[PDB]
Amino acid sequence: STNTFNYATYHTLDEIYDFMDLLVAEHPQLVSKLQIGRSYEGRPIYVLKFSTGGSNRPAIWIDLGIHSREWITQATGVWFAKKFTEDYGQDPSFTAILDSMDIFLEIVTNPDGFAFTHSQNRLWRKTRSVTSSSLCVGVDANRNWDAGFGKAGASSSPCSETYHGKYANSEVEVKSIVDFVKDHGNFKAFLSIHSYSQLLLYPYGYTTQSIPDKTELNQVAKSAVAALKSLYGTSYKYGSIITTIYQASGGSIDWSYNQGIKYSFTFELRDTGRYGFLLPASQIIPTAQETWLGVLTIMEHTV
Ligand SMILES: *C[C@@H](S)[C@@H](Cc1ccccc1)C(=O)O
Ligand SMILES: [Zn+2]
Repeated sequence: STNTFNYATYHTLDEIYDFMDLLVAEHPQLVSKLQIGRSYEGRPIYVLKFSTGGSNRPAIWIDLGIHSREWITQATGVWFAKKFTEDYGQDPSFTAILDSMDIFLEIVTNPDGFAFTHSQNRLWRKTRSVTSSSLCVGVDANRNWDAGFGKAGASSSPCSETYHGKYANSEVEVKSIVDFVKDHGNFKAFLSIHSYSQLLLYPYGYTTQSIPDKTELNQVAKSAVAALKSLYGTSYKYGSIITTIYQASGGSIDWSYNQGIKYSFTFELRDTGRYGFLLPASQIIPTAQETWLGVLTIMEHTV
């Protein structure tokens, strides 16, 4: 069950998918499992919907694991899912959020890559799509969105870690999210979770032009990182993608913001590089706990 599940260790794809089924079986009035598409290699793409009712309620989108090697993210996603079910009806703030809004949580955004990180290559980043006339495999799913697509901050070389693919939304893992969000039409926040570097980022990555909502999103980010830091003292930087990490084109929050989702943010979780992608399992729970405070802060600003 989700009550015997080990949240302090890293899991396989099957173990995470099983966890989703267990949570839905335990909490049928709160959680459902949606299939929004299939991966390149034919694995189901699953989103957990947390809802207390309504129809087409204003919604929060949260994705994790778009880059498969960032294992702290899928682990944090599993912890978030359980936390939502524990805190609804107990924590006043979270109860108010789910009474007014739905949350859509995609724990494993790139399942083919995730499987590959367990079976073959722990540091795999990209999708696993077959590239025509190339010896190389996969597209950087966070360079594949229709926001400055193909511009500086991505690569047209198929063997590159930041290969953007042949056209925006070429990757089914990306197109599935685009279709879901656009069909829904009532998303108010769009949060993408990566590691590492301890950053909270808002648009843009493709241009140095400041967003028209800069003052507000900057203050929201500042508040979220202060809430995060309050727990264990973990220090985050915050700012636009281009000023705070690097220029990057075709990134998901640049797309979501341009579509009209104002509260569009990307987290870069622990650490800053000491252990990097190989962050130990002993840091899963404290990372998830502090990150939750940051995410909840953003949700509070959205509601
Ligand atoms: C965490 C890195 S892997 C991430 C930084 C980024 C880029 C574009 C938009 C948001 C965040 C990346 O390079 O995709
Ligand atoms: Zn990443």
